[PDB]
Amino acid sequence: SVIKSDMKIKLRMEGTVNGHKFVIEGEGEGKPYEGTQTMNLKVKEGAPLPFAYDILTTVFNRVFTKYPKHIPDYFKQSFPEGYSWERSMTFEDGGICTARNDITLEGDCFFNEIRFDGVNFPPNGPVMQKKTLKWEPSTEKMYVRDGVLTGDINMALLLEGGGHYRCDFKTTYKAKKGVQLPDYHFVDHCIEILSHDKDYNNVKLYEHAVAHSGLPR
Amino acid sequence: SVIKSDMKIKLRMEGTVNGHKFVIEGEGEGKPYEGTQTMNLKVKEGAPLPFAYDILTTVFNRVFTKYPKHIPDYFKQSFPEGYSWERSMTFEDGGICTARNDITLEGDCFFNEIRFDGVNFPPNGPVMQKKTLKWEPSTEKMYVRDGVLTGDINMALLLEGGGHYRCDFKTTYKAKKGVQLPDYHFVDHCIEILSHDKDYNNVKLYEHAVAHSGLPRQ
Amino acid sequence: SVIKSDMKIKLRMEGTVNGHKFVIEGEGEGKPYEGTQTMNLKVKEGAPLPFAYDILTTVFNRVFTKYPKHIPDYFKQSFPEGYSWERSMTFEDGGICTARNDITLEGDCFFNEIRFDGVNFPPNGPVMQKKTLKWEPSTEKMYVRDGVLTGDINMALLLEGGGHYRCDFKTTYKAKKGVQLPDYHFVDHCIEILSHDKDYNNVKLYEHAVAHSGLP
Amino acid sequence: SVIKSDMKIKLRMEGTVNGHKFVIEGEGEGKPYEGTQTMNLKVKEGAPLPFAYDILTTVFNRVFTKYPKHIPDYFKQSFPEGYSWERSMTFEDGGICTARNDITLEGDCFFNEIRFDGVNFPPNGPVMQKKTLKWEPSTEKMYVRDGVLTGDINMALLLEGGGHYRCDFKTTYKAKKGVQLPDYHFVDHCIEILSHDKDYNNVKLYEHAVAHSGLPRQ
Repeated sequence: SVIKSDMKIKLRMEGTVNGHKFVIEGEGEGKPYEGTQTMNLKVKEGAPLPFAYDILTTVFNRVFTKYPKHIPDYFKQSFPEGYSWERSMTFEDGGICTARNDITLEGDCFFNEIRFDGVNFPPNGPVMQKKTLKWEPSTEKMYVRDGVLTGDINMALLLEGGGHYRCDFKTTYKAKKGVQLPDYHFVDHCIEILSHDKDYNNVKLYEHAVAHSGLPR
Repeated sequence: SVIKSDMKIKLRMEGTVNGHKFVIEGEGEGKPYEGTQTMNLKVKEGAPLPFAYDILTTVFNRVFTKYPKHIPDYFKQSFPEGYSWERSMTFEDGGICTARNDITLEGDCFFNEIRFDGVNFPPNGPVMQKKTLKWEPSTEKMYVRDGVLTGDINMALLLEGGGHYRCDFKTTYKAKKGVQLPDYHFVDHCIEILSHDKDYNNVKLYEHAVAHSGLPRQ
Repeated sequence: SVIKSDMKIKLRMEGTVNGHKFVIEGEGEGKPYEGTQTMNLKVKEGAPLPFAYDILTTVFNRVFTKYPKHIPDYFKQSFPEGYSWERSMTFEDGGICTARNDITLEGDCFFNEIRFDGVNFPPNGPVMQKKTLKWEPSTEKMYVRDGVLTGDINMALLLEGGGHYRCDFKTTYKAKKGVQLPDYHFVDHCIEILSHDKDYNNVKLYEHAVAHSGLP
Repeated sequence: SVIKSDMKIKLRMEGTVNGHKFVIEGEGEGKPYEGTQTMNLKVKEGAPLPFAYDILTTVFNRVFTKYPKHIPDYFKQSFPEGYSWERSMTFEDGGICTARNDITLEGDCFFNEIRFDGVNFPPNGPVMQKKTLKWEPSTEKMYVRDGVLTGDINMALLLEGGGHYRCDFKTTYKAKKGVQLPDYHFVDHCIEILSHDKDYNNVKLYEHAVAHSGLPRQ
C-alpha cells in the first residue's frame, strides 16, 4: 500500500569474485503486483569484469512477485520498514558465492545495499571462461524454518556449446517487523539480460516472478 | 502407441533402511496421457516398518506425466523397450537413500523391479521416529547430460508440529533405445497417500504429474 | 578378550552399480592390535565388473585398527556381540554409493554380510571408464553423535593421467551392546590392491589403520 | 630464504555475518619452519560481535607449517612475490562462509588483506547463540586440481552440551609466480584461543601445523 502499481529501484553492489573487486550501480523500475521489473546496470569499478556477468543477475527483490490472494505476501507486507535477505549459491564445480541485500523504501523507490563474494571458481570453468548464455527459468520452494522465510532453488545456466551448469540457491528472507508468514509455496522465475555491451559495462536486465501453490491433487 | 489411455502397474520393491530389511508389492492403474496413477501397496516382509513410509512413495514412473506436444516425452518414446532410472535422495540431516527401478511393459502392464537402500538416518530424526505427514508438491528440473535425462528436485516432507524436512533428489533416466531428447523443462508433481492402515502395511497411493516449460518472459 | 593377535575374515558382498548386479566373496586374515589385514576376493556373479573395483575396496572392519590405550576402542569392545556399520560415499561428480556391513564373530573368524549400491555414475566418468589407480591415504574424523559413533573422511582416487577424483564418506558404526564412547579422534588409513587379474575377478587387498588424537 | 626463522604478522579483516558488519585488526609473530604462530586480535568496528568468534579464527597463512624436505612447500616457495587463498566453509546446518586472504611480505612482516562473509546461520544455531568451545584438531587433504593447489578439511566445533558442529572447508591457494607443485599430502592443524575478554573484542590466538605424507604403503 506504500507499495504502488509502479515503483522505482536504485542499487549499489560491491563485491569480489576470485579476488577481483568491483562496484555496479543500478537504476530501474517495476510493477510489484505484476511481478515484473527492468533495470539498467553500470560497472563503476573493476571493468572489464573477468567472470560471467550471469552469476550477478539474480542478486540485482521478491517485492516484484505476483502473489495470489490466498498466499501471504511476506515481501509486500514487510514495507514500509523493509527486509533483508542473505543467499548462498553453491555451483556444481565448487564455486561458492555469498550475497546479501538490505532493502529500504524512500518515497516510491527501493534502495538496495548489496554485497557479493565468489570463491573457488575453477580457472577453466564456465564462470571464469565466460561460457554462460542465460539462467533457465526456475521454481523456488518457499518455506518457514525457525520463523525465517527460506527459499531453495535448483538453478541452471545454459552454456555455449549446449549443456547446463547447475547451481543450488538457498536464500533467507527477514522482515524488519512482524508479518503474516506464508505456508509452503512456490515462486516461478524468468530472468533475462535484454541487452548489454561487449564487456557488460552496461546491461539492461528483466525479471518476471509469480507465486503459486503447485499442482493440485 | 503401445502406451494406451489406461494402463496397469505391477511392482516389487526390496530394500533396507538403517539395516531394516523389507519387501513391498504393489498393483495399480493409471492414465499415462493425464499424468495420474493410483496403486495399492502391501508390505510382504519386514512389517511393521520401523521408519517413515513417506521416504518410499516417490520410488513407487514418469510415463505417468502429462507431456505437452512441444516437449519431447522421453518416457513414452522409450516403450516398448522401456527404461530404467536411478536416484539419490540426500536428506538435510545426513540420511542418504539410493533407489532404482527397471521398468518393462508386457501387454497393458508396466512391471517395476525396484531396489531401495537408506543409510545414516539419525535414530531420533523424523524418518526413524515416523514424524512425517506428506511430501509437499514439487517441481523437478529436467535436463540432458551425457546423452540421458537428469531430474533434480528440492523435495520437502511436512512434519508433525508444522516444520519441513528437506531432501534433494537427483534422478538419472535411461531409455533402452534412442529417443528425441528434450530441452531443459519442468515436471510438477503432487503425491498423496490416499489411505493407509495404522502401520502402513496397506497403503493406497496417488500421483499427478504435468510437464511444462516454466514461466515465460510475458 | 575374544579379539586375538591373529584372526580370520570371511565376507560376502552383494550389490548393484549403475544397474549391474554382482556378488563377491572374500577370505583373509589380519592382526587387530597391529591394525593390518589382507583379503583374497573372488567375483562370484556379475563378472566382468563394468566399473572401477576401487569403489568397493573400503567396504571390504575398524577392528583392524591400532588403538592407543588413551582412546577407547569402540570396535574391539563391541565383541563378542559384534557391530554393524552403514556408509554413504558422495563422489564429486554425483555418483552416490550406500554400503553396509553386519559383522559377527564365530570362533577366531569375523563374518561380514555386505550390501553395496551405486547410482548416478556418469557414463564417461572415471568409475564407469575404470580410470582409477588407487585411494590416497586418508585421515578419518571419529566423533559420537546420537550416542552413535560417526566417521567422516575426505577420500580421493588417483586417476590415470594424474588428477584426483574426490569422494566424501560418512560412516555410522553401531555396537550391538553398550560400549565405552571415545572422544573426538582420528584414524589414519592406507588401503592397497596388492595384486589382481585382468578384470579384477581375483583381488588381493591390504589395509593398515592407526588411531590417534592429532597434533598436540 | 626471505622466509626467516622468526617473522611478524599484521592483518585486517573486514566482513559481514548475518548482516552484521565488522573490522578486526591483528598483530602477531611466528616460526615458519616450526609451523607455529601467535596473534593478538582486536575488534575495531562492530563490537560486540553477535556470533561465535571461532568461525573467524582459521581465517586469521600456510607459510606457518612445518614442511618436511620430501614435500615441496608451495607456501614458502611463493615468497617474496607471495600468494592468495580463497575458502568456502560449508556448515552442516546451512551456514556458509566465504573468505579470502591476499598475503604480502614487507621486510620480516607478512601483511594479510582479509574479507569474510557469512550467510544463512540459523538464529538459534550454535554460531548465532555463541555455543562453540573450540575447533578440534584436523587433517587437511592437499592436492592439485587443474593447476590450483586445493585443501579439503572435515572440521568440527566442539559444542556446549558435548556434541560437535561439522564444517567442510575447501581452500584454493594461488602463488603470484610459478612454484614447484607438491603431490597429494596432508597438513595436521591445531588452533586454539589462548585467552579472550568477555565479548571477544580482544583475543590471543595460536596455531600449530605440520605437513606429512600419511600412513606409508606396503
